[PDB]
Amino acid sequence: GYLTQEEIALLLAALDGDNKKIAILCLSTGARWGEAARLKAENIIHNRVTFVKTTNKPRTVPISEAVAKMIADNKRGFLFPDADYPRFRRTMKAIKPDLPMGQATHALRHSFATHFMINGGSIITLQRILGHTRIEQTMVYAHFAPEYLQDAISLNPLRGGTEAESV
Amino acid sequence: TGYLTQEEIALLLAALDGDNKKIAILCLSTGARWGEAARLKAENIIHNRVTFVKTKTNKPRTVPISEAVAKMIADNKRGFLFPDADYPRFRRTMKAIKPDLPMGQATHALRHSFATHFMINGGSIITLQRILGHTRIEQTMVYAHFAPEYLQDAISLNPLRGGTE
Repeated sequence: GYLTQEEIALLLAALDGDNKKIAILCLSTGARWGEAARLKAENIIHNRVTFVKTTNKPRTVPISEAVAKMIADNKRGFLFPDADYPRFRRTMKAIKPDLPMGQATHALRHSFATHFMINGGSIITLQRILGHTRIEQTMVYAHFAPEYLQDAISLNPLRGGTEAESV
Repeated sequence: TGYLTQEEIALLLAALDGDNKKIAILCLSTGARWGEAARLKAENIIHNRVTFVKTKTNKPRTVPISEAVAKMIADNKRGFLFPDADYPRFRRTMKAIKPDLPMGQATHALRHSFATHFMINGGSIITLQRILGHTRIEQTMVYAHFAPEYLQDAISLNPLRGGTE
């Protein structure tokens, strides 16, 4: 379950305030709703978001200057004091009627991860980004990665030929 | 895991000859283990695609090869592709070239080489798993640390493409 590009457009158009800012951050980083919602300005360092320890290990995810500007400038302490999750959830559910109960906190994370793989991302990198302790956790997104078996030709150490010359 | 560098591959192919050299090229092209490459028959090579059948611990899979590789290995239109393979000589030659090769691993050194260079060259570890016939990605992850490091992929590849849309 994830939001298509069309659904993302509809969602960001129907959200407002800190809710829309949190959505943008989750779609940009794979954050769960909760860890996005409790972000503080001191957790943004040189356009890199730290999700501090909870129960999860700390991890860091880069964001663009544009996103950092939107969510953090001229703000101190908690970035999103006017977060409104039930309102977010109702809007989400209007956009995605087949969303299972309670998964509104993770849909945007699933959207991040799914599009990351569709777009050509590495499952290894996604694991680190999501904070998964095991690759098996991340493999739920693996079927979204295109498999081009002719990579065996172009990427092999002979570049698809029969010859290798020395220095 | 011990793999051959590009230089070592060049030394190896120059030192090998005949069917051994052909098998080495095929392993370097497909990730094949020595054994499954050496027992290939004409029927396993159809229109530039090599089929490696199911074994005790690896999946069946079909791996594409270039016309040039196909032309090199498809002389025999019937029976074994490489009837004059000589694993002991191949193994000796490999060990002289790569003296720190762990015992027993001459059968897999070219597979490790394929896989390692595949990842260095930007290959998807998920496609590699399929090519090698690994049942679990955990087996393929031994090559993961060779993947190129892109510290900003979360920006470039998220559905907003780094924007606020």
